[PDB]
Amino acid sequence: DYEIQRERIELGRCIGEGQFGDVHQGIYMSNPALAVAIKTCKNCTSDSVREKFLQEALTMRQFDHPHIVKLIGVITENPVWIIMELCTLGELRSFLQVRKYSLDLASLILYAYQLSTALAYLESKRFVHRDIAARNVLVSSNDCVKLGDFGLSLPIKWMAPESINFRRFTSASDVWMFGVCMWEILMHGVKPFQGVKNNDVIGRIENGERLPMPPNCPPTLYSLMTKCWAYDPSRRPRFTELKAQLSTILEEEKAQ
Ligand SMILES: CN(c1ncccc1CNc1ccnc(Nc2ccc3c(c2)CC(=O)N3)n1)S(C)(=O)=O
Repeated sequence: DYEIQRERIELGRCIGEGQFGDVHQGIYMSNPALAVAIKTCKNCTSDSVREKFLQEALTMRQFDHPHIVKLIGVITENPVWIIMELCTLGELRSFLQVRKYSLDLASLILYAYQLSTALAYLESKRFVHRDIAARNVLVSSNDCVKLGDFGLSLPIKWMAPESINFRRFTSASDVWMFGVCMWEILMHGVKPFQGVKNNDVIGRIENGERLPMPPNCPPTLYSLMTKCWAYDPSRRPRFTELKAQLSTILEEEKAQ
């Protein structure tokens, strides 16, 4: 029973604007009072809007992983809300931009590794995400990030060529996106292909061009990104190998 009684929720501060409405921080008093994120939905009086909004809760219900945000519950009477576990430090991109000169390279590699464990878990369940990007990752603590959006908010600059050309989204296309996400992390939250028009990305990729090696990115990590960006989907690694390779890279950086 994921249905939460509204009297147990104490709506707090607005922390952002989601695709469906404002997102707030709050308190859920079950177990002692716990920190929660509350997604709201401006137009959920409409059944069509409500179904799309609440699909993220139906999807998240299925998962249990240390690096995937937990669904606490839903309130399906107007105003409709989705209650999730709060990642108190917020969005990964802003976190990386603000903490750029204080975070060590070991921390950036650790974030890529933790995301790879969540994605290996989703791969083990045959779940295809379709929207892997640093904008969908949240920060729980200085040493913990979580995949935090399954709403499906066109992200051309992150998409695998087969996704752009044929609308095909598979486990291999998620690996291409994860490569872009790793580039974003190592770039301290800079977006891929800044200044380039969406319809021109396609052409550069076809021409064999890829995102350049971020400054101070270990060459082993960049080589791993280039493997995620094989044009042929069948040539991209799976998450079991990405996770193992990232663990080695992380330990090599920790040793210095
Ligand atoms: C930012 N938003 C998001 N972006 C990406 C993914 C998910 C969310 C909102 N959902 C969740 C779920 C769990 N924890 C948090 N934590 C949090 C998110 C912002 C912030 C603080 C915590 C503290 C703060 O200042 N900002 N948010 S958004 C654009 O509004 O949908």
